[PDB]
Amino acid sequence: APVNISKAILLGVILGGLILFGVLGNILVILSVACHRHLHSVTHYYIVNLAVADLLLTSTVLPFSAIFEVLGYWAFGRVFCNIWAAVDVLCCTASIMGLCIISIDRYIGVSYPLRYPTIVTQRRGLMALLCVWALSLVISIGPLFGWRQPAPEDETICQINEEPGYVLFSALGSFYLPLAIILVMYCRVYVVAKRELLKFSREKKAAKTLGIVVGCFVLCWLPFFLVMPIGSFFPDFKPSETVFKIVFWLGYLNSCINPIIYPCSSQEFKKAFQNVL
Ligand SMILES: C[C@H](Cc1cc2c(c(C(N)=O)c1)N(CCCO)CC2)NCCOc1ccccc1OCC(F)(F)F
Repeated sequence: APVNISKAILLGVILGGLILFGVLGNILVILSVACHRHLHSVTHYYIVNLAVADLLLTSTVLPFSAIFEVLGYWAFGRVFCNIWAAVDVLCCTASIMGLCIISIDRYIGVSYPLRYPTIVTQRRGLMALLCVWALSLVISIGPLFGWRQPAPEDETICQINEEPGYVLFSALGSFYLPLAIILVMYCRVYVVAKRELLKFSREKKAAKTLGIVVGCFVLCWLPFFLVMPIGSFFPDFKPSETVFKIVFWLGYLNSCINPIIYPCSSQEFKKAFQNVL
């Protein structure tokens, strides 16, 4: 079923423009931190980590996914699809884990604004960063490696694991369990901010910025992680393919958007972006 080139050209151009916007935003978010030595810290390094996760999503996953969508079939080989799926599942996991370890950074930095640089330093936060990378890698490849469904005969048919056994714990350990550690850390941050100086004000401003980021991420991803398990349990209530398309693309455009939040929310990042431009 060769889709008309003219009809799908609009979709292809839209997806390409979104991917380029996300990529440029992600390089900008990293370049602002790197060039400016007035804007480096454990939380800023974690923001750069999230930017790198978005870069991995938008430089190795999006282009291929958009090509697959517009074409409608997987031109490349089986091994290439297997690596692409693993890269996707691990980059999303890396982004969410970065979020959940930014949720602890901004809980420590709000509960103890003055003693904060003592609990976490450039040597202690990096251990957590590497640990979360390792955890994301093992919880991403593991489900794929451990619970792969049999390889399809056709090279142009390569879709996600329909088996509930995988999807259940993959989603749970990739989104829901990391999401609990975010919703509890930010609940504590909010209650602390309400009940509760210059350092405290800066910490609360950074907490609010990262809270906007976390909210956007969670709201955008929740449709997919709520529909796919529901479809797994409830095959009778699986939505239309359009629903799947829109939810996946929302889960991607969230990473595409992520860069915009920093300039619009935090004035410091706004100056950094202006200087870099
Ligand atoms: C799931 C998705 C991959 C994907 C799948 C399919 C596409 C596309 C596309 N738009 O190119 C992308 N289709 C295109 C239409 C064909 O004609 C048909 C099917 N990656 C997002 C992120 O996934 C997880 C990231 C982290 C944890 C769980 C995830 O869930 C995977 C699941 F198996 F659990 F659902």
